[PDB]
Amino acid sequence: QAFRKFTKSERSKDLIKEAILDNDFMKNLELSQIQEIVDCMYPVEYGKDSCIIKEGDVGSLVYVMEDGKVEVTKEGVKLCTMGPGKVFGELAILYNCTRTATVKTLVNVKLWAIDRQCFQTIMMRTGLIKHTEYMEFLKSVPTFQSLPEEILSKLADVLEETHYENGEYIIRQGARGDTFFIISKGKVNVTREDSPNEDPVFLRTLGKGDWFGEKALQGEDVRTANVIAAEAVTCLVIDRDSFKHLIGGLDDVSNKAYEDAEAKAKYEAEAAFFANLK
Amino acid sequence: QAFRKFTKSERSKDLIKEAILDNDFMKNLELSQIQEIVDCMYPVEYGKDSCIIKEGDVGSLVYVMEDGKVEVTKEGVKLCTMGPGKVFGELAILYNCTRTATVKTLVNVKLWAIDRQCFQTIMMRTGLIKHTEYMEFLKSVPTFQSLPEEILSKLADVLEETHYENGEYIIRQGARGDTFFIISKGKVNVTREDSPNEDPVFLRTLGKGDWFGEKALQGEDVRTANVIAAEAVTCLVIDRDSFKHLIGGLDDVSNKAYEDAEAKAKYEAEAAFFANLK
Ligand SMILES: Nc1ncnc2c1ncn2[C@@H]1O[C@@H]2COP(=O)(O)O[C@H]2[C@H]1O
Ligand SMILES: Nc1ncnc2c1ncn2[C@@H]1O[C@@H]2COP(=O)(O)O[C@H]2[C@H]1O
Repeated sequence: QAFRKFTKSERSKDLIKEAILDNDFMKNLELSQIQEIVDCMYPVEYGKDSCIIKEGDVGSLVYVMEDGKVEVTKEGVKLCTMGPGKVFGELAILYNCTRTATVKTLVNVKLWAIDRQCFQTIMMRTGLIKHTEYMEFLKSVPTFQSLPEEILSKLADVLEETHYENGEYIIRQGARGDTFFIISKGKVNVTREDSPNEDPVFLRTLGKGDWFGEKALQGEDVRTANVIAAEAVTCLVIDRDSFKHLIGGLDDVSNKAYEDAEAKAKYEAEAAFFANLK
Repeated sequence: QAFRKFTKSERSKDLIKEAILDNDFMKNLELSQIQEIVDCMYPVEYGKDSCIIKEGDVGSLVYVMEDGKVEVTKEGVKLCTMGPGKVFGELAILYNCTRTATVKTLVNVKLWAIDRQCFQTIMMRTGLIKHTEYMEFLKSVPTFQSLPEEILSKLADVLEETHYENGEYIIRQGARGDTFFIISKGKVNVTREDSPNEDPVFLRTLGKGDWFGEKALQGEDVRTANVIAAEAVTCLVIDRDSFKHLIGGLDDVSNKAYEDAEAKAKYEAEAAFFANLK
């Protein structure tokens, strides 16, 4: 399914969009999401001296002022007035829907609104978009393309995107590591120092699609070589424990697979029975 | 189940017994079973020359007379009388057919009754009772005591109790067996015909708790030795195909099958990951 779009003027569309990009909470949303919210919102008007949001209320609507002026007050304390181009009523959505302040109108106003559902949903599409971009990325790299679909997709739901600047060491020869890295952007150099005062030896170079620190996923072990960024570098990463988890979460028994075990079992039970006798 | 006890006169309580002991379908019940029957029976004094059961009726009650006389007529043809004893009306309940005869009284009677359900239950209690006995018996033999509870209980639902007499061949060498025997009473001698026209060689004696003929459960076609009862013998018996059917449906076998399956899945998945790197 999908949501009911309310076709509006480009003027209003642009306005709604600026107000969002100007809101502490929503300025982070992905374009696709912002355009969605922009299309979901419908017009709402309130007369002068009308209470729109009352603190304590359990609310669902998020608004965008288009015209008029409102006044925000909390526990009786006037906080500010707001005019066109401002978002309000978005905060309750991340406090279990309990309004944190009162919003009364000073003149007749014209708002653009969206309900809790269209809102909470749209917001939710954040993890989905990530998974997509990640999946898209993983499937562009030969090695990870070959991986079965269950892990590849479950890997994409927990991976974190950490960053590095030219010159920073990502991992060092001799450290107690537990993080696996997949280069999504940049390039790095791997070096290892022979043993004593032997200047660091250059081993290989990795870049987009390459990876390193695999061993950390297979129990406690010290790194065999250093890995330093050789320019701006981005890495999708996952720590050992989280991995062990992902793996121990591959709840995917195949139809025929359960059948074969369904068989293996019977055989054993019978043989086990006769065993117990003589 | 827990039913109601219509406490009658000690005279009457000891009156029904005889009537029950006189029935082909009830002269086998356990002391307890009878006790109950006598207990849930309730007084149903009827009028003189009154009717009770009509051929074609759908049964629901079973009775035993106490102080009356009736005519178990039928096609109008007085097919006999019946005094304060003989149990009647049971036949319809057991075959669930339709009243066969058409009883009618001959004077102010004083018969007793019990509904289709209290009777139905008490009767079938023979099954649960034997299960228990069988269950108890197996648990008192170490080699079967160690078996899981599901197997012992399924086993008690199918095992049959059979008897032989001093000197009888239970198993004859070279025959085709389909049964496995567990000795619950007596002793047996196991001999083996070594070569033709030769004195069968003694192998061993088995007693309460021991067992013989397991091979048959594995499909062995021909028995390799004679098994002669050395005195009165009672055995619990089960046939190959019933055994194999039993085993194959154990819930403790499917649960251990799925787990073994989900564990291979998690393993296979991990190795697939590290096999993909290099
Ligand atoms: N200073 C402020 N304190 C609290 N809420 C404010 C303030 N300025 C604007 N608001 C808005 O007022 C809204 C009242 O309801 P919400 O808690 O849903 O969301 C709140 C914000 O969007
Ligand atoms: N000779 C008889 N033939 C048939 N039923 C009889 C006879 N004598 C007694 N009865 C009882 O009368 C009952 C009539 O109905 P039912 O078939 O339920 O069960 C029958 C027996 O319990």
